[PDB]
Amino acid sequence: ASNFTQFVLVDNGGTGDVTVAPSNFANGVAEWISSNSRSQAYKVTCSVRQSSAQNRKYTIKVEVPKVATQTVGGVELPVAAWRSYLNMELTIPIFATNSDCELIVKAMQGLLKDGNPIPSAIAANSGIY
Amino acid sequence: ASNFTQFVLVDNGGTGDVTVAPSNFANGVAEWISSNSRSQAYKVTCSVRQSSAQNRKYTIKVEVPKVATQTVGGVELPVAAWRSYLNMELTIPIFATNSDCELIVKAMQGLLKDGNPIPSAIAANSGIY
Amino acid sequence: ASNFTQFVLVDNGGTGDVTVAPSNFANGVAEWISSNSRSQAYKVTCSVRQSSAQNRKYTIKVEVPKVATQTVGGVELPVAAWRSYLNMELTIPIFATNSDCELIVKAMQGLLKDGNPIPSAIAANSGIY
Amino acid sequence: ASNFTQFVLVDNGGTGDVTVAPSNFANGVAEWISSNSRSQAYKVTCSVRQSSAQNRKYTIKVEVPKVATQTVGGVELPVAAWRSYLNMELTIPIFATNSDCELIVKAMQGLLKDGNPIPSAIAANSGIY
Amino acid sequence: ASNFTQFVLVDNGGTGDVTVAPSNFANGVAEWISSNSRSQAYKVTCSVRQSSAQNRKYTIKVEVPKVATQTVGGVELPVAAWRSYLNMELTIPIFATNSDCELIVKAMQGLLKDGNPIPSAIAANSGIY
Amino acid sequence: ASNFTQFVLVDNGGTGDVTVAPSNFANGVAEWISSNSRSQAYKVTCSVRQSSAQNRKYTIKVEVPKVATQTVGGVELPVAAWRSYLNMELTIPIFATNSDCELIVKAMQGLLKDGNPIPSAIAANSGIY
Repeated sequence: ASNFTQFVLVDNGGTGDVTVAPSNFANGVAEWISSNSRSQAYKVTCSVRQSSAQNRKYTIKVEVPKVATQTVGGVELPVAAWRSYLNMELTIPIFATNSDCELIVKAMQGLLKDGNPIPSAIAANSGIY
Repeated sequence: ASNFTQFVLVDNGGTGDVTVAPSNFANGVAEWISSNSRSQAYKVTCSVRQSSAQNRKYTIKVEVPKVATQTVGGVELPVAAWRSYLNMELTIPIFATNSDCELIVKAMQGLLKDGNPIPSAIAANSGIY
Repeated sequence: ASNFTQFVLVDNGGTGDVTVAPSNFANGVAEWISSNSRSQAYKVTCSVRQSSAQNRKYTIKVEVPKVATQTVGGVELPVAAWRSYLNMELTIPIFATNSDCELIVKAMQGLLKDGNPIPSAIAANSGIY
Repeated sequence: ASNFTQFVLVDNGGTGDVTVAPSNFANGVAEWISSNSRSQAYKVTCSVRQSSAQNRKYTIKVEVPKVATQTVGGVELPVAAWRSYLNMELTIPIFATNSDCELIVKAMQGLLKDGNPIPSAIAANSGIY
Repeated sequence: ASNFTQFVLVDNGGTGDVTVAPSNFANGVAEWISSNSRSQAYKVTCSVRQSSAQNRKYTIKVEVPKVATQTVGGVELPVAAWRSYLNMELTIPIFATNSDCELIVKAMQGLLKDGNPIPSAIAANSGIY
Repeated sequence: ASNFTQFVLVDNGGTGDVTVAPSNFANGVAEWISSNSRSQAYKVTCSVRQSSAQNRKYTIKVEVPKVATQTVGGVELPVAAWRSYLNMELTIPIFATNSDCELIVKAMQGLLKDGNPIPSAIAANSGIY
């Protein structure tokens, strides 16, 4: 066990799956990037710090690039036309059991399950109503 | 559409599921709450605004009760020993089409799929190693 | 479910019932007015805010108009000769269960039930003695 | 008349009713209390004065105990975690006849009838949505 | 009950219809936006406020994009080549009953009815002649 | 050929219809006024001008009178008790073809179509909720 492993970030059903792999842990920040140039890569980072005396805080970030090829100076360079940024902070009391922590993980994945309100809004460029 | 409905936040497989239902919409912030006192409820909120000239941000917040040794309906203090707080900000460029937003949603749910490192670190009360 | 619905404010037994309907929610204040001109309408507003860290506070207001027709500049305008103002604030601890909250609602309606002391005093232009 | 009598504040239909009885009249403020310690009692007070040259105000206050997980007769601290406070001010113009005051009472009890939005938001621990 | 919902802004047949869906209601400004890239989206907003003691004033705004692709340096972005901007202010005295408001609405839709002088001048890049 | 003609501003059935007929076209402002006393008349004006190098801007204005009789000193005059004032500005870039103008017109009439949120909020003295 070492949980610092590769995983598939975007499952496009076997074909065109975006999978991300361990790439750095300098300064206590675990980083995973996809197999692209650093200019076009998906990136995921994660770090935990004991924020208060009684809390721990996980900070997770995801960058999703829209790839493009730009001509700069008559030369074509692999580029990301824009990136989208997910940025999440989770603060957990030190008194939380592993069963308590599993509840948090289940709530977070239920939140984004296909068909529930929030994933639907995002995917439609809509708000909730 | 009409996104604002009840949904299952924690799926404990049929029995013991936690459903969260619409409870407030003041200021266009959709709130969903579970059937509990506000001090012990699972609570979810979501809102969207154009954050900059080039971006929109979804702000999503979740609060999850510490359940081990909970006294249902009891007055449990300090509040911070008994609650976890999730805070997600998703910044999406105004150029993103719906297909782009679909992919962002898939990246978000891939991050948290069971077995992948971030959910299993959280659930095991751990960092990355 | 959306609890923002129309309701009858004054039940004059089917005939001359004053009924009030959703009319605004700007700034998180739910407003209902009766079907009159805005100068002669009954108005009801309601808003909830988390006042303290451990409290929530509901602020409910009702305006009851005494309608009249006034001649201003030789022209007759629909007007309210005076309005009566009910103004109530309810502060509930976050530790209150839904069964605890039902008790509050039952106490508030018992307070104003026909024949109990306070409704009798108001209706008679009397104090309590 | 003689308004100042006992009445049923919470009608749980015969069995489990909460009756509140006259308990103080210092300064012409009628107080009614239930049969409990003053820290756990249902308490009601009511007074009336001419607030301005044109108006009278009834000030009515209710305190309701948090009952889930209550220890009867116990010392429960903090007081604020265990109590809800209602505060109503009714301003009625000096022109209002008794019929007018009857209607104001009906508006007040319509606001709180079961099924109408404000009582059902409160009881469900919710805002308007 | 809610009027903050999705609706058809352009019935352009029953297929190329443009629909606008609720997006944000911050600060008393209801905003609706069509789907896909916000950069090419139609936008409608509406807000009502008591402009004077006697008047309420609605401000309604609509933006109609000309859809296009910007290509700069080989990078293509979905953009609006330009937008037409409708902006309208409707002032209504508080003495208007609901029937007077219906008439104001019929005047507005008569003004723009198909075949009448103003809609057909606009539709033809033309003035009055 | 002429579009400066009489037209129906309110089809209020096929009988109480309000028709507005050309009155004056001085200084590039087309004005139409309904018949009988100018004091109780509906008024519509429209003017188009090149607001910028790239834009033409239509200004359309409508006034809806509440008909009434002023009686002062025993002398009665037909007056408008008050007027609602619609004022709209539509900016269209010179690149719009006639088809783009038709679409702008369909957006305008969709906005005010019967049953959609803005016309029905106005019609009911209401905001968005």
